[PDB]
Amino acid sequence: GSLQNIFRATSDEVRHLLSCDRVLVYRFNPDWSGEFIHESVAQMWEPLKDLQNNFPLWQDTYLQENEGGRYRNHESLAVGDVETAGFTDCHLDNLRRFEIRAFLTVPVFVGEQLWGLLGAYQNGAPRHWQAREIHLLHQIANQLGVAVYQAQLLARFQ
Amino acid sequence: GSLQNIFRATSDEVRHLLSCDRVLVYRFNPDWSGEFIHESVAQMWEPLKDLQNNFPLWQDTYLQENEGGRYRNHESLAVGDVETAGFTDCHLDNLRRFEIRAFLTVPVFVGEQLWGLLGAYQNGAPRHWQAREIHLLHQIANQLGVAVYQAQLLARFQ
Ligand SMILES: *[C@H](C)[C@H]1/C(=C/c2[nH]c(/C=C3N=C(/C=C4\NC(=O)C(CC)=C4C)C(C)=C\3CCC(=O)O)c(CCC(=O)O)c2C)NC(=O)[C@@H]1C
Ligand SMILES: *[C@H](C)[C@H]1/C(=C/c2[nH]c(/C=C3N=C(/C=C4\NC(=O)C(CC)=C4C)C(C)=C\3CCC(=O)O)c(CCC(=O)O)c2C)NC(=O)[C@@H]1C
Repeated sequence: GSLQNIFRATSDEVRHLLSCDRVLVYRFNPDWSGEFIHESVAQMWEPLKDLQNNFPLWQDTYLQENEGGRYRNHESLAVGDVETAGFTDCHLDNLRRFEIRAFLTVPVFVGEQLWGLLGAYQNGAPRHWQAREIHLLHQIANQLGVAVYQAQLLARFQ
Repeated sequence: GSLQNIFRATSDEVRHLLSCDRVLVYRFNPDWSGEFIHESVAQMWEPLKDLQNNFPLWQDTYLQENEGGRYRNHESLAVGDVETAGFTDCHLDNLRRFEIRAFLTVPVFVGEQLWGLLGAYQNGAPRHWQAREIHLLHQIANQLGVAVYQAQLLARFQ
């Protein structure tokens, strides 16, 4: 619950600061598949989280094959319009499925590890992401990873 | 000053908890030489820090050649009596110079990086370091590294 509070605080903060439509926290599994573990979403949009607090699966073969991809280097990806990005069909279909028109996705490092990703999404319109927003999100994610690691340090020692 | 407060808090905490004679924070330079940047020492012992707040040089060729040595793996070294440890003369002479009879030295990780070391020292007598003290110091150091990284995140972004 203490972790969910941290995810909720960060995700709502992002959504508030960037005035995006949806924020997602995605956590990598050991095999580099991953799970959504938090969503902040404006009420006008169908939420990804169902009433059991389950999420849908995004089975991203590319992240998994590349063991986190660019995010291993602490890089982000900002895409203003998914429909003009030249993506592979299976990837675009998931973007469409999750009502992602434009996204800014940054890595979450927990100590030395690429623990997950933090995504900010625009749902109804493309969005030209500014350099400052990319830099800000990256900082928010670093802060989130520190919060996560701090919580782990306290939760499991004494 | 905000960093010195963190070093002072941690170092005094260690010295208090382990009832050792001296605690040192050592920070690695880019070339894996290093500098002492804080000491907590019981009043009975000559301090390493002079009145200018300068420290003496410990020019450890082995740490430097091995780019941090065992500490890169997050390992510690606990030595109960330096005089029976089989050390190389140049290393033993520095131990003697700094009035180190027994030491417990752990790595300080700042995010993904081996930033430095945290050392607890007994000055006047050997000391059998217990597994629990090794495990505790390791945790204190992880916490210190998190504090350091958090301070860096806040100091240099906005
Ligand atoms: C095809 C069978 C499947 C597929 C392929 C695929 N993915 C990518 C690139 C990425 N996939 C993602 C994943 C996410 N973005 C997010 O916002 C979230 C939630 C936080 C996830 C899980 C990301 C970020 C990228 C860019 C990665 C990078 O290192 O640059 C590719 C490469 C680009 C392309 O489309 O050609 C491919 C082929 N993804 C699926 O979902 C399919 C089922
Ligand atoms: C010889 C010219 C010089 C030298 C050699 C040397 N050092 C080591 C091993 C270590 N040196 C240290 C350093 C410290 N211990 C501390 O508590 C602090 C302050 C925080 C420092 C800087 C450490 C921890 C080790 C163990 C490292 C590891 O990876 O295990 C060796 C190897 C062991 C040996 O003595 O044979 C050698 C040869 N050190 C000097 O100071 C000389 C000038």
